[PDB]
Amino acid sequence: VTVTVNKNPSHTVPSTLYGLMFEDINHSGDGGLYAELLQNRAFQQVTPNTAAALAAWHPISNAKLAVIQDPSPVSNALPNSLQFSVPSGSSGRVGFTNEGFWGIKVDSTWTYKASLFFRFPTSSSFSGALTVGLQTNAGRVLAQNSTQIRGTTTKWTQINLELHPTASAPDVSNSFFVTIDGAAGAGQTINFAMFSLFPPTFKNRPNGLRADIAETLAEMGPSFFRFPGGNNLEGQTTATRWQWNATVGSLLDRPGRVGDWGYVNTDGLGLLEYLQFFEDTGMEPIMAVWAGYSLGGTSLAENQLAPYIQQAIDQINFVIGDPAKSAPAALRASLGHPEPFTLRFVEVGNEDFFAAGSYPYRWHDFVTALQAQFPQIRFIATTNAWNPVLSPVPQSYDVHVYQTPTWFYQNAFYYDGFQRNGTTYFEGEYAAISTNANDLFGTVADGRLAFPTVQSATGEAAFMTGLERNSDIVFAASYAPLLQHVNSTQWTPDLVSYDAGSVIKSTSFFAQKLFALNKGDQYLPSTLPTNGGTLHWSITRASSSGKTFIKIANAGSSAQSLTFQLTQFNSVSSTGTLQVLTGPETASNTPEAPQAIVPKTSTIGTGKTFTYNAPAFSVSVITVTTN
Ligand SMILES: *[C@@H]1O[C@H](CO)[C@@H](O[C@@H]2O[C@H](CO)[C@@H](O[C@@H]3O[C@H](CO[C@H]4O[C@H](CO)[C@@H](O)[C@H](O[C@H]5O[C@H](CO)[C@@H](O)[C@H](O)[C@@H]5O)[C@@H]4O)[C@@H](O)[C@H](O[C@H]4O[C@H](CO)[C@@H](O)[C@H](O)[C@@H]4O)[C@@H]3O)[C@H](O)[C@H]2NC(C)=O)[C@H](O)[C@H]1NC(C)=O
Ligand SMILES: *[C@@H]1O[C@H](CO)[C@@H](O[C@@H]2O[C@H](CO)[C@@H](O[C@@H]3O[C@H](CO)[C@@H](O)[C@H](O[C@H]4O[C@H](CO)[C@@H](O)[C@H](O)[C@@H]4O[C@H]4O[C@H](CO)[C@@H](O)[C@H](O)[C@@H]4O)[C@@H]3O)[C@H](O)[C@H]2NC(C)=O)[C@H](O)[C@H]1NC(C)=O
Ligand SMILES: *[C@@H]1O[C@H](CO)[C@@H](O[C@@H]2O[C@H](CO)[C@@H](O)[C@H](O)[C@H]2NC(C)=O)[C@H](O)[C@H]1NC(C)=O
Ligand SMILES: *[C@@H]1O[C@H](CO)[C@@H](O[C@@H]2O[C@H](CO)[C@@H](O)[C@H](O)[C@H]2NC(C)=O)[C@H](O)[C@H]1NC(C)=O
Repeated sequence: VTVTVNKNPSHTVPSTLYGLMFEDINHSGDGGLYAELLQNRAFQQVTPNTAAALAAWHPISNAKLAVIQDPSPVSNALPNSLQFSVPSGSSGRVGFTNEGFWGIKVDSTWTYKASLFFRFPTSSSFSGALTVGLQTNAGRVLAQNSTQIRGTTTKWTQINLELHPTASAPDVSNSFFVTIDGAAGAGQTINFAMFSLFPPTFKNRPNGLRADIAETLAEMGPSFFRFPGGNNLEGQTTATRWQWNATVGSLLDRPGRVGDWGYVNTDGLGLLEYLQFFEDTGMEPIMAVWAGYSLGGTSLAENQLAPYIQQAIDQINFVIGDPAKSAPAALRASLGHPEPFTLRFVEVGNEDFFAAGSYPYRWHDFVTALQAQFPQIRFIATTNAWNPVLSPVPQSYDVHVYQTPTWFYQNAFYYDGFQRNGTTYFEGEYAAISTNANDLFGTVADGRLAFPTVQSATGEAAFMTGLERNSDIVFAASYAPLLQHVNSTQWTPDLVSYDAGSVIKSTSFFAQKLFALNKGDQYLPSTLPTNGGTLHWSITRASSSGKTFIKIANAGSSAQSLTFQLTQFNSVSSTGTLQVLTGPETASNTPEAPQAIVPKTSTIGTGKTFTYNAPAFSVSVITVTTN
């Protein structure tokens, strides 16, 4: 096919076109991006005196363990404690382990920070060392540190000890441990609370993020980060919704919450940790506020909304307000960040198309209040576009789609026929999830993708060429979900996967990275792809340099050739770069073969006329200079 490139751009490509979508799903927060290594670290939101309350914790030797509603808790936000007892007649190390989130990576080049709170509930004559450390799951110590404690310590007391492993471990089958000498400790009971173990963090931020995952997200070149959900914003009930203020301040004051994916969230990954990560990566937020609906189907009545509207104002003031003018902004300053963070976009709810009978009044009352407080913020509606009809008129809508790979190439013209009437569109969740059009949310045996494939990435890439062509009205787009702990999965496929030690970059991750890192600020019209065809492209240009990015998706099973005609330009470079992602249709990166499918980069001859043979199932980027 001949592709003629117009020398005259038609529109500016928004800085926000490509970004990330985050909620805590598949242990993407706790167990994932958040660097904490201990699972169930503070017994949050579990029932005392049950096996489930002891999840992740195990005795060493003859230790007796129980999670209690402490009569004197470390904080009222953390009402549960681990009650540890050593039987009479004991000797040798006695204590307990935490298995982590399906393991702990033990690396000799890392310093770890361990901490805990303890008290003796009944004063005793105990005198001895409290040892903390890392061990193999077979019981051999890889790192330890200790401090002397006394049974007269009846007040809650924090222990802080660094760890330096004697060796990296051969695998991630390791645990954190706490022990005392069982002879010195025979007959003792100690209450513990608020444990923590951190590795080094991204940008050395206190309470920060896991380095390999954070670096992988930054590798993609995202411009925005949509958070904190997604379904995990909503709660099952009003009482279980995400609340910003429960996520800020000391970990001693963060109660945690049951999220929407079967597990407790610590809320250690809280609003300030999110915002610091944005600052550290150059991303800007698309921040959601809770909007009076939760996933059990209850909408708050209109006459109940006012306190929740104020909570959303408070959330936004934490991000951007002048510290002198509100308590939430003063709080941000008190926590070390007096400057406002960037915030241009706020999303009102999540997927309110499921609660469209109430969204008109919820949207009206939230946005009337929030826009008057923040005239400069753009508010994004979450119902289906234009049905129901909202007041005030939304400036933006968030569109979500989960579909087959084929649907994505077939629907690359989704936005071409939309009106240009001032509305912009955020494709806030999309992914090709299954080959079974009639059971998209089913099992792997019925066509669900366990991991992205070449097929799914290439169909997505064809749809993304349409997002980019239509970027006069499409301002932002993010794949979902972003992250997956391969040992605790609630949804597939996911963009980036990991276990306790390593990261897997999917086929779809490479398509996202190829699009985001090779994106100009000018859109150059070209011959249109066939509407419904397998072969699609989009051309952009960097105004400052003339770097010109030709992105090509062949989402079908046969090779196709393209003859590029750039004769309208004054000059085109004699060489260009080529980046190609391709492989078998159903190939994936997996924990067993994590680099099965990776892009290949080369240099090729170009000029005002050149030809490219696009392999079956490929995503390609050709970069030339034009003027
Ligand atoms: C920018 O441009 C867009 C596109 O033109 C404008 O979008 C239109 O907005 C109006 C509201 O302002 C929508 O009107 C409502 O239409 C429904 C009937 O919907 C059905 O028929 C429509 C054709 O008339 C059709 O477009 C619809 O298709 C959509 O939904 C289906 C799936 O549902 C989907 O398959 C399509 O892809 C579309 O997503 C649909 O089949 C009607 O019932 C409404 O009437 C109620 O509301 C009015 C006003 O309050 C009231 O007077 C009535 O009494 C009644 O209570 C209403 O007329 C129209 O659907 C939108 N079109 C599309 C294509 O989305 C948009 O308004 C522009 N914005 C700006 C800022 O100018
Ligand atoms: C995150 O922030 C949200 C707000 O955005 C917090 O949620 C709000 O929490 C408050 C406090 O729980 C709550 O206000 C109460 O509503 C109660 C239920 O209606 C009222 O009974 C209660 O009034 C009593 O307490 C006030 C002090 O809080 C008094 O000043 C008032 O006179 C009442 O006093 C009676 O009761 C108290 C015991 O509560 C007793 O000591 C007195 O002697 C007297 O008998 C409050 O007004 C809001 O309704 C919540 N709002 C929303 C939107 O959820 C949330 O708790 C924060 N999370 C964290 C972790 O801090
Ligand atoms: C045991 O933990 C303590 C406390 O973290 C470690 O001491 C710190 O060591 C660092 C590195 O030298 C110093 O910068 C701090 O000033 C020390 N703090 C205190 C309170 O002493 C100690 O190194 C650890 N020991 C082992 C064997 O890991
Ligand atoms: C976490 O998931 C990983 C990846 O699936 C598991 O490791 C695989 O385990 C199977 C069965 O033991 C082996 O046949 C594979 O070769 C393993 N793959 C890799 C890449 O190591 C791991 O066992 C899981 N961890 C837990 C604790 O369940």
